[PDB]
Amino acid sequence: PVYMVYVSQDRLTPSAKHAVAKAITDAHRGLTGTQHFLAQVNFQEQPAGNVFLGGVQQGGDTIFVHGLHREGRSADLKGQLAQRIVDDVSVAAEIDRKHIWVYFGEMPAQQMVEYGRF
Amino acid sequence: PVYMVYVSQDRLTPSAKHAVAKAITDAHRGLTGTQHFLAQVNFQEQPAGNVFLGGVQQGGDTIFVHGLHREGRSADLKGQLAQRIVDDVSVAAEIDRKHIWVYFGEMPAQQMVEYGRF
Amino acid sequence: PVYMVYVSQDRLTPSAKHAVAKAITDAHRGLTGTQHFLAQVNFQEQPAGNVFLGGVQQGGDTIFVHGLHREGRSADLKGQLAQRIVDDVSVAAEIDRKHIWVYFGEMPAQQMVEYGRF
Repeated sequence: PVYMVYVSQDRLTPSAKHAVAKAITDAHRGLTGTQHFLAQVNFQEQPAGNVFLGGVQQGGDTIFVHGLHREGRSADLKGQLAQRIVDDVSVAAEIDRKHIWVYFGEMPAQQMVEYGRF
Repeated sequence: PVYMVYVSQDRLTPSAKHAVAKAITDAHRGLTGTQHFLAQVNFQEQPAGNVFLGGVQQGGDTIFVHGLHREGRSADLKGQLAQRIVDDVSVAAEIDRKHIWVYFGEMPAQQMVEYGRF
Repeated sequence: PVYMVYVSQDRLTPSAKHAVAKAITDAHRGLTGTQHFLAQVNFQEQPAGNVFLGGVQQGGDTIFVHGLHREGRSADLKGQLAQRIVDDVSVAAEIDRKHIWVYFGEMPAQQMVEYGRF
């Protein structure tokens, strides 16, 4: 899978980025059984002030995780995975989980290429 | 919902970013009935020259809005919402709406976490 | 369609960005029959060190192509298109295709606006 993680510049130090990537990657392996190296976490940083909630400009605390997954998992499993990402990123980023948004999009495996192969 | 708004650096001043966020957020509330604070607008800025149309490098005017929505709305309603975003962002960004692209992706509610809850 | 291309800053020169955009755009026209000017390629650059694979921080070689398409094409056609993007971006970016990931998401045409029209 690919987890696009949208954060404000300077909110996550390199150590914190590694910790957040580990939290997400461990949650995905542990709950779905997929191998480690298949989980990409891709941080997309923007300057603070680019996030609006209800039209109101925010500081730099929002973390939006957009997970791009293969179709075929149960709703219960996807909910457990989203909840684990919230809990574990809250620990890893030392952040109130009110700041964490997680959306999963799914795709047929036949239109997903990882490491240059299907 | 989350609206990822892809723009070129310097095309939108902070005032214009606030106006565009307000246009999108107001359109989403008004047409779907969802509450204000649930609408995130997340601006993703890149240097001018990173956008190609038909292989041709563009200036800094393209605005691509990628809305990430819960499934369950009618095609007519989604079309009205997309059209309103085009019209209202055209006003808010003082931009020819030939420059505005809007795509909506949808997801089951059970795999969407906002503010740390489902 | 819109192809969001996630790369590390400095991996692609402007010439290489043009070559990669041409590879993707030509593959989409040639295989699907859509017109040239309808294909947007939008490069999203981030500093090297923002990509993790299996929790391990990478250099600047990963290229993730997220294609946003209209629904309605066959699985075989989508697979041929993904494979062509891998091959042709490998040539255009002078890069081992082990570094190239390609995911396609699809949407009803009625919720896709390009150039300010449906």
